[PDB]
Amino acid sequence: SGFRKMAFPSGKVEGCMVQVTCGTTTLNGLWLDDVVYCPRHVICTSEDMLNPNYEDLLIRKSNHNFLVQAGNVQLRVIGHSMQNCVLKLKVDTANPKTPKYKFVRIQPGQTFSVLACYNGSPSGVYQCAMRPNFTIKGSFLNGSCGSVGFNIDYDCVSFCYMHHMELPTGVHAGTDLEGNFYGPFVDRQTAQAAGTDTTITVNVLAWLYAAVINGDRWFLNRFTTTLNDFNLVAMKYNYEPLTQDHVDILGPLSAQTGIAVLDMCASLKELLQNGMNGRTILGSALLEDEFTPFDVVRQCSGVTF
Amino acid sequence: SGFRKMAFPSGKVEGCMVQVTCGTTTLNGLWLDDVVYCPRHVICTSEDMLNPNYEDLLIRKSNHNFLVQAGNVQLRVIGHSMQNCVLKLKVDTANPKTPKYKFVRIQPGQTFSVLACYNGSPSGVYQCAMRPNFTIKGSFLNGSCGSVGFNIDYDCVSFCYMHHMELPTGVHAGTDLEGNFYGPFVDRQTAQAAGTDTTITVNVLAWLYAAVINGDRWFLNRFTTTLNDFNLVAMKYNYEPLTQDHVDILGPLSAQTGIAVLDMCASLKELLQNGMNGRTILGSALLEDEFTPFDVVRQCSGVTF
Ligand SMILES: CNC(=O)CN1C(=O)c2ccc(Cl)cc2[C@H](C(=O)Nc2cncc3cc(S(C)(=O)=O)ccc23)[C@H]1C
Ligand SMILES: CNC(=O)CN1C(=O)c2ccc(Cl)cc2[C@H](C(=O)Nc2cncc3cc(S(C)(=O)=O)ccc23)[C@H]1C
Ligand SMILES: [Cl-]
Repeated sequence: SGFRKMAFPSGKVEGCMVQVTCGTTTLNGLWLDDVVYCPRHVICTSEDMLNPNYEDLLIRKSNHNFLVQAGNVQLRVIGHSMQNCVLKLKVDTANPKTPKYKFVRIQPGQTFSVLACYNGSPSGVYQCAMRPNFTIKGSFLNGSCGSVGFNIDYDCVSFCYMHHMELPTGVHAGTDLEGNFYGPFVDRQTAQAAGTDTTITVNVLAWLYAAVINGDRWFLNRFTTTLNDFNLVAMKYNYEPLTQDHVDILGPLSAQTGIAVLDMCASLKELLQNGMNGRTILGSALLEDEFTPFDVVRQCSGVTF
Repeated sequence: SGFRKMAFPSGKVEGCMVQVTCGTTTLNGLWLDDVVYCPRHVICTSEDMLNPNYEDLLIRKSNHNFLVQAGNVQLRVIGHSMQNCVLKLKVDTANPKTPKYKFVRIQPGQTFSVLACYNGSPSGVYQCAMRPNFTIKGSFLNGSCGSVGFNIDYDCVSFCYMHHMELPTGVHAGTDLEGNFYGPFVDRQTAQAAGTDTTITVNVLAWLYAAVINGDRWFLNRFTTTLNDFNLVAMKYNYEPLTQDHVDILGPLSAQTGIAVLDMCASLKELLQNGMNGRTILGSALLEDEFTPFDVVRQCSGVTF
């Protein structure tokens, strides 16, 4: 019993974190096999950040301009290349702690663990979700760039995020491990803002199924809804539209609890109208949207209470 | 910016988790040097759990009755002894991944990271606090016994909790690594219940300082109060008494924000007496009490391990 925002064990990722320095700039790098991956803005000074010409800044660099430190050992850089907004530093030593891994690009609503790092040294681990506006609500200070997001389903590490920046509202933006940003963001210190965010409807529904699995049914009702009527109401509360794909994805949780997806949708409609009236759901007074259908199945028992 | 329930990086602990099996019972063990630590109820059958005589159950066992598995390698047990509610299995191999460590007993209100394990294999990491009633609000299924709680200071892992059981309300109970239970609990399947819980006042105040650091000040007011007047207010809402020690501990956060502790107490008095009035603090509609003053400072400073 119980339900917590749970992160994956971070050990396989801690063994890959290194420190990357280029002149006066220091950030984190991910060391996999004989390559260190890091944000390309490590080659920028504070002046360069407004309109950097990365191709022109990079051509002026040699391998010895990059200092890579793995623990207390200096790694030797023997090559460098840029791929989108990521810098790839070829080093002379393959990481003996390289786990089994893949690079995956996630969609909004998907969750992942973040290993926050400073100076190549891990400080903490927390669970996150890619928001519908492609930002993440992380906890990051200066020096955290290069920190990564990941999932570890089975023994394989799927790296999905590399941290690049913090926006004026305090939320975070970054890229996949191929250097493609999530969202319409650029690695420039220019006027950038997160678009209006929305609630991840399929995740709130999944978390309502988790509450039912843990023995809480006070929020259920005798009503149902059509998918379109649910969306017409939900969007009035800034909730993302629920698609037929989301309904299919909720199938297993619907069968485990005996509650049809459109029946749980009616309960969500009523919760939005009434609030909780002094009650909580899984220890929360708000409707939680950072647990996916897959996360609930992963954490909860297969036997409903 | 940002504020998340953050756990310590779990790598140093993952390298110590093993599977312990005695007959038909399987749970997790902590392998440090040449000793495996696990709950003593691993020697019990379902019938024994009702009224076990552990010294008598243990005397009937030999070393080969215990199967210890570290990954896919079987460890050989060469000795066994009991210390309170923990079983200590002497093995023929010292753990080469043994980190620098200490066994520490924590007080209610203190937080720690939990590495949830099943069959000696880590599945997740989350943060929680030792409640004033000595239970923890964890997330644990069958097979999780032997999972451990810990903190990290530099390179030293301080093990503070070993998981033993789930109470009927879904909350959890366990021991320190010396086998002494936290709370008035016993390791048998008898009528046991969590006592009435209270809110950790010093932690709520710390989290209010974290909200101010992150730019949220709506709850601030011109008023102040005394420790004596605020403690009458705290007693009425099932909040733990605030002591002069708690006030001294909040000193650094008070100086960083410019808000006196009794001044922040006047804000909490008003939040308790009137609620949030539709507003949230750090994305929560409830007053959060599972962040200590030290957790707030560590997360708002970037301390690494
Ligand atoms: C908030 N940003 C800044 O003050 C300046 N700034 C940028 O705007 C920027 C733009 C594009 C890129 Cl690719 C990189 C950056 C950097 C950036 O955003 N780095 C950070 C990342 N994560 C977390 C942070 C947190 C902080 S804070 C405000 O908590 O001290 C401060 C910088 C943090 C720097 C140069
Ligand atoms: C809820 N437990 C039970 O029904 C029976 N029960 C005990 O009462 C007990 C008493 C003293 C000790 Cl030292 C040990 C236990 C065990 C225990 O509590 N083990 C578990 C630990 N953590 C989490 C769990 C979660 C579950 S569940 C409800 O998710 O299936 C099921 C057992 C979980 C077992 C035998
Ligand atoms: Cl995805």
